[PDB]
Amino acid sequence: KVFERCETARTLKRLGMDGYRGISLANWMCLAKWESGYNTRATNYNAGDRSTDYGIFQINSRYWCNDGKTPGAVNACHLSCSALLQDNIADAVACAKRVVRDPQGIRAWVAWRNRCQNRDVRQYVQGCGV
Repeated sequence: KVFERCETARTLKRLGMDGYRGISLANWMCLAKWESGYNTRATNYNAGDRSTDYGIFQINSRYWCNDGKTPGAVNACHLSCSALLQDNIADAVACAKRVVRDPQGIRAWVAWRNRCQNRDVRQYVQGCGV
């Protein structure tokens, strides 16, 4: 599913993301906009280390979800990577919250650092009623 900007913002707010671990909704939005363009079936294969990024947040198979094919990977979210390709994003959000429960927090994603950190992200939630 390819969510519309404001549609993503309310779905994320409803799922308890606004301010989760000090991370604002605009920050989560900027991340999903750059990670997948708000597309839940987005995927990126990393031939360099044979892992795959899944869903709206492009979560990686090496640490967060089990896809059966990543060498010496773990499943810290205790979910099959299939759960991260659903139109319903509850499972992906649960996994993303788990990710930010570690030291780096939202810094976990290099895209966020690249185009969300120290940036004007208000534009992402402007007019969405959140």
